Amino acid sequence: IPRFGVKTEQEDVLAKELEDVNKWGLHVFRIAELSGNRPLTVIMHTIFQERDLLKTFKIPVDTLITYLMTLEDHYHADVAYHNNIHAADVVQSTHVLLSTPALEAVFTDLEILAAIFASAIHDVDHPGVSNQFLINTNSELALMYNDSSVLENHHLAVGFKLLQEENCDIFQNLTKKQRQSLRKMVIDIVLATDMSKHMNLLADLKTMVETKKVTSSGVLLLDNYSDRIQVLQNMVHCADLSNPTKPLQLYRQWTDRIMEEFFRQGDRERERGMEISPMCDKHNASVEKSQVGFIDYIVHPLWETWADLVHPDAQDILDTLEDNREWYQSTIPQ
Amino acid sequence: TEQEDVLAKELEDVNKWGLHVFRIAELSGNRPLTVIMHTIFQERDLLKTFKIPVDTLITYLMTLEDHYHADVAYHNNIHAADVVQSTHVLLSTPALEAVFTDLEILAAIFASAIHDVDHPGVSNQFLINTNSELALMYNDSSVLENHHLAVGFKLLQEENCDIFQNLTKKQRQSLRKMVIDIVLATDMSKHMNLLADLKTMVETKKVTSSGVLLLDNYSDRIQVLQNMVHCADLSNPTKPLQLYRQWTDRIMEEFFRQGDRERERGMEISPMCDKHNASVEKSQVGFIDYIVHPLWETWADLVHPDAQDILDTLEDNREWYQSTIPQ
Amino acid sequence: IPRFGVKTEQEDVLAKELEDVNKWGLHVFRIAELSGNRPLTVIMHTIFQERDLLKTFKIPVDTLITYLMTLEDHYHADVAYHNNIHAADVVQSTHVLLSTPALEAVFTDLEILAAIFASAIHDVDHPGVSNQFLINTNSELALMYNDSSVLENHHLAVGFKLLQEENCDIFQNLTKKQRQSLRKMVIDIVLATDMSKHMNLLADLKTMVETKKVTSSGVLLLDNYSDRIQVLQNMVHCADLSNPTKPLQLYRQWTDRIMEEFFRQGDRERERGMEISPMCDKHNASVEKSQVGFIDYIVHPLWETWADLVHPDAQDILDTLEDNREWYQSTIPQ
Amino acid sequence: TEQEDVLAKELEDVNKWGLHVFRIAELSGNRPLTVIMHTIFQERDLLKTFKIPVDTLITYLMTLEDHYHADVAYHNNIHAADVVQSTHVLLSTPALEAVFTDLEILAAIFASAIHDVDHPGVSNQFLINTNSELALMYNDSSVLENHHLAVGFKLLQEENCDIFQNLTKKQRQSLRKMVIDIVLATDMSKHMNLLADLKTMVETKKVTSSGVLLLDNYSDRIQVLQNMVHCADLSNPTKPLQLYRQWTDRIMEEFFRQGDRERERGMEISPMCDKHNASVEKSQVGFIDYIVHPLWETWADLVHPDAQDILDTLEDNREWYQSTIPQ
Ligand SMILES: [O-][n+]1cccc(C[C@@H](c2ccc(OC(F)F)c(OC3CC3)c2)c2ncc(C(O)(C(F)(F)F)C(F)(F)F)s2)c1
Ligand SMILES: [O-][n+]1cccc(C[C@@H](c2ccc(OC(F)F)c(OC3CC3)c2)c2ncc(C(O)(C(F)(F)F)C(F)(F)F)s2)c1
Ligand SMILES: [O-][n+]1cccc(C[C@@H](c2ccc(OC(F)F)c(OC3CC3)c2)c2ncc(C(O)(C(F)(F)F)C(F)(F)F)s2)c1
Ligand SMILES: [O-][n+]1cccc(C[C@@H](c2ccc(OC(F)F)c(OC3CC3)c2)c2ncc(C(O)(C(F)(F)F)C(F)(F)F)s2)c1
Ligand SMILES: [Mg+2]
Ligand SMILES: [Mg+2]
Ligand SMILES: [Mg+2]
Ligand SMILES: [Mg+2]
Ligand SMILES: [Zn+2]
Ligand SMILES: [Zn+2]
Ligand SMILES: [Zn+2]
Ligand SMILES: [Zn+2]
Repeated sequence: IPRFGVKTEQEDVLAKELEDVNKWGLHVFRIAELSGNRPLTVIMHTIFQERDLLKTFKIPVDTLITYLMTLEDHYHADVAYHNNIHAADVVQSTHVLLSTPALEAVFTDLEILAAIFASAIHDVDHPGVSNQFLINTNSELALMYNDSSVLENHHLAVGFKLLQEENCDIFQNLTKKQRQSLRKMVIDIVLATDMSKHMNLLADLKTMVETKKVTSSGVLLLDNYSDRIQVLQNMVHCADLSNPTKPLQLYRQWTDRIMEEFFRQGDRERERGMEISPMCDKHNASVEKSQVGFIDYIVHPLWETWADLVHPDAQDILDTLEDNREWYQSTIPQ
Repeated sequence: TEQEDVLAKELEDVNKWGLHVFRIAELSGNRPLTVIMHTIFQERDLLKTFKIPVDTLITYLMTLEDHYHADVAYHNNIHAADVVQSTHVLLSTPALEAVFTDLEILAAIFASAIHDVDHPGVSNQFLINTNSELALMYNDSSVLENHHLAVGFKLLQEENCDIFQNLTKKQRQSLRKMVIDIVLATDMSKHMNLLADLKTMVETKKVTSSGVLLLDNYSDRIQVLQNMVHCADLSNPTKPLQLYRQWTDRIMEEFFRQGDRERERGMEISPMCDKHNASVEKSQVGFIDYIVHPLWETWADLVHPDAQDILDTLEDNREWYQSTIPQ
Repeated sequence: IPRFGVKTEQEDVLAKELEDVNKWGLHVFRIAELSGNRPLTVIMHTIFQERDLLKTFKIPVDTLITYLMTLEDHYHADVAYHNNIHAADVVQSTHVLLSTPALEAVFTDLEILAAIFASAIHDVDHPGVSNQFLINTNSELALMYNDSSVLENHHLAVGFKLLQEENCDIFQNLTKKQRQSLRKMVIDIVLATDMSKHMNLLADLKTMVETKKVTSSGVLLLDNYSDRIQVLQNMVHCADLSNPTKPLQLYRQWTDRIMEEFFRQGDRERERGMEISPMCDKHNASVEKSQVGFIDYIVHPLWETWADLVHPDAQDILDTLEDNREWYQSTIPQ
Repeated sequence: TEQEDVLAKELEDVNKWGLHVFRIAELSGNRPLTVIMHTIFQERDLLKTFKIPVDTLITYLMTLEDHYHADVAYHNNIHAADVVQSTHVLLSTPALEAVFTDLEILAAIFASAIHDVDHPGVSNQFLINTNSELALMYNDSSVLENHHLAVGFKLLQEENCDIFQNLTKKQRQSLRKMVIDIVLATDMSKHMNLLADLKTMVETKKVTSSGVLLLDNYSDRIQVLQNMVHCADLSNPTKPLQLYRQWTDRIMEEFFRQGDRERERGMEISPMCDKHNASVEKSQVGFIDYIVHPLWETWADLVHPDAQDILDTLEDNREWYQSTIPQ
């Protein structure tokens, strides 16, 4: 019943912040505070209303909100980076990428719903530790998933399982064919968020750029499921790795959070007498140098390629990335 | 190791009722369950007795502690540490000197450590009402309690975590049964009938030629251990007021958060979970009058009279809250 | 399965057999054969139609059939006794007991649905081995359910979980109120099928018969949930232990099956160097003596008490039981 | 006795392609996986090398065999015993002599033993289409294959079933990875790529000073092991005609049962699963021509001329079934 799916007297200020939902650089942390730590719920609701997804897929509003609160509730409040705010941020970022001029009218409502839903559940129930940590401790999770994309497989399973809780099935009115297509796309997208698949994804993105085709309109031509799903996988992957491309003020908050999470894993590994994972040793860390390297070897190569695919739609994003790259470089203790 | 001195000194009270469990949490860097459990195992020489390699014990303790939710106000690793330490004290009670075997002692302490592991901070009914996977798995029956048990045992399977690797098959079988029995008894839905048998036992109470309580059959020995851990789980109001108020603050925060969740979901708000219509003080007095005092009064009878100081503290605490009940 | 809209020869014969669905002693085995091993699906369907349960609870017919076949599919065809035929028999038996004159107009449609649904899923996915066998082998099932009513808890979990497969939620149209009540009653009933609960269950039944109340009609009076569910638990429990009360021809087929299942467990326990459970040693067995003891110590005491509760409705059932008891008795070799 | 000797006499062909596995199934009281595995373990001296207590091996084997479905026509304990035995023979081929370590041998054999455990007798697609809990768990990806691994590993935890209890952490970590890699490769959705990489290796075939195959990295090594088990899994058509025919009747019966289930549920009937419109003989020839022969031809190329007889038996059977095609 509430205007943003969540009760809030600061609804005025919250409403104002949400006006930037279509903009790169939304004040997601402010929205998290104003919504009473319900950024995923309010942002998803706003986006669904904005894209008219409730009517298009006959999703009852109470069901949508119940599912969103349930999903958000399963992101860990104690985890510094992989929590509901990161989830809300990836959802909103994907939302903007989907609206890029170069992709206008390219994707169907079902593909849009898939990319957005995938973004929302992509890190649900994340414990704050890597796949390797879960594997080396012989966790029940790694056992169930045979050490392959353990967390990613788990995020998907949880995201879908929650649809079964009371009044949570937001896809109850989709046909069997829509549900099967939606389910396959969502799975393909989330499994692509595993960094072990980064290089092959990027390689394929580049190949697409090299043989890039556009329709009579000025938009990208995507013929087969293979090319369509590949763009969606890279889009959500880009959103997941979009932190360095956001206004510095936001970027630095993300860096502080992921570092806090990395160090916590590092402390746990140390306690258990395990080899400390890269960048997880608070006693031997180089936050700034690590951000520069992160940009140079991962983020920039990816976004430069994405920028080429949708040229010149993402020039400003690429420019921000570079300005941010320099800032961290300039703060490296000599 | 500057603080390593404060922690060590603080731990000197591991045998005293009223340990500064919260200070220990901070000093140990939020590892009260691990530190306290380790101290007690060393103290009771449990590692040698059951040949538990030290590295295996600590790895399991950290693993168990890691599965308690840091974001939950009351049902976290601190509560777990508190219940273990309290069980440890109740075990050392005079009236039970040399009564229980080292395996029964291990069981009571182990059960205490894992009794609330992976608690989500919401009640069984909330899990049931939402059709949660946990409730579906356990058929809405002692949902969380069954889960705590399953998780506690399952974690023994992680790398270098099997602390019972050197127990015999017979020992494992007996330990497993006792633990299950003890933890399932922590379900408040078992409280009443649990208390009845505790009274009935105090009525026909018998003593050995040593002045120590006489426990024959499994049924009686397990019932005593069950109530012992149950008393430890409901020992908050018996601790010095200062610790007690911190526990009340914590449980109320947890309750209110559940109520906030129920409200935003359009669900009926659970008793005492509505922050807009609460009676914190009145609920504590009712909690003491109808549950905690009747329970501890009886335990104080069974182990008469080493628990006298505990019961007197309880009654003083009740009066204090009573005096704070709004007009 | 039909043709040109008319029944096939087999279907017609099956239909004729189902005419005895309201009678004690249905040829359930012939029905299993005639239905292509779908006794549970056909008997449940016949009963739902007969009691107008589809309209009452707005259960779409295709959803009911799909769920029934799915549920039946999860009973093990390789298990001699605890299979879909046993399930179908308990369902049909419960169905007959529900119609006893002494209980006319006593239970609500929801309570009737609960008793029948509970009967249908009460042994689903039964492995053919006892709880103790599962406990002694440290099976995953035993681990999950803490060695407590392991199989009974599993039967319920599976029965409910299957409602989540494609087009299987037969309760999709019930209100949350109806669903919570149905679920609680179903759970209470199935958990009551654990033999460990037999004695206390019988004690409470005797107690009820002592304080038994009636009305202007020879109908029983059940004031609260406690007495209503108690009667329902014992009813299904009686149905589960009704083999000895059936005509000898049927009773003997059940005895052969339970003995085969027992001996199979015994052989597995012997293979493994485990102590052979009571009556599971095919080399040291007393089939006749065991059936006599089964009747004297469990079955007769239970049905005698139930007969009292609904006197004289169960007179013929009791008489049949006693005749069968005498037959097995006279069969004991000296 | 008699049936005991007949069995022991049959087990003598354990190292030969064409073992009378069905006869062994009958003679052992439906314990083909257990007796054949144990025999092979003795034959390779695996109990000694890895210090596997015999009671633990027999207990695990019976347990694993117990988790294969007796009511499933093809994917049951007999198929598992067969794939195990076939892999055992393929491991002894001359071209591979002295190549694999004992752990890699164990991996290939263990993987073979558990590769289809708890198979329901229906395809991944059927499980996905019905929204089964299994498919939800594994995200519709290699659902059954992932499940077989999970169950095979989980069963080591039952009472006295951990046949790897004496392996070092290093051995366990390596064995686990290899087994996972091998079993996941048995998913037919990976056939094409597997055959491609195999052919590539056949073209860049690096022999050794002993004429045996040369495998540097873990990648080449596992690739051969994965393809070996895959070949074993798809070896029915290369066995003596009397065996091959029994396998065909079984897979057809399993396919038809799935088809009847799909039909009764109003689902599209899967390829070759419609008993009312089938071409058994025709389908076998197609299976040999597009998958089995292409795979074994490449394998024979890798171990040339080691599998010449196996390959010839295949072409032979192919012609038998072909001539069986009515017109
Ligand atoms: O697992 N995972 C999937 C998606 C995203 C993320 C967070 C994501 C990430 C997001 C924001 C980050 O910082 C900032 F943008 F907030 C950040 O900082 C660090 C790499 C140094 C990392 C990572 N991408 C690759 C990561 C690796 O550790 C790498 F070595 F490449 F750096 C990995 F996993 F590839 F080995 S971590 C983590
Ligand atoms: O479920 N559960 C099991 C063991 C312990 C606890 C916490 C335990 C508890 C612990 C410390 C408490 O306060 C303070 F001692 F810290 C406390 O305060 C409240 C009753 C008002 C409650 C409870 N025992 C019974 C509880 C009930 O909600 C009751 F209605 F009785 F109050 C219940 F569950 F019985 F209905 S809650 C909760
Ligand atoms: O576990 N379980 C629950 C419900 C029903 C059944 C089958 C059920 C049963 C059903 C038909 C039987 O025979 C015939 F009626 F088909 C039958 O024969 C045997 C007791 C010897 C037993 C049993 N009820 C109690 C059983 C016990 O093994 C007993 F010791 F009493 F015999 C038990 F479990 F009580 F120890 S088994 C089994
Ligand atoms: O799923 N699966 C994994 C491993 C082995 C098997 C049995 C295995 C198989 C084994 C023995 C068979 O017959 C006989 F050798 F026993 C047999 O007959 C059929 C192809 C028609 C099939 C299959 N391999 C590929 C199969 C396909 O259905 C194909 F379309 F190719 F025929 C699949 F899955 F590729 F689409 S089935 C099945
Ligand atoms: Mg992720
Ligand atoms: Mg608890
Ligand atoms: Mg049963
Ligand atoms: Mg397979
Ligand atoms: Zn992410
Ligand atoms: Zn507790
Ligand atoms: Zn039954
Ligand atoms: Zn196979």
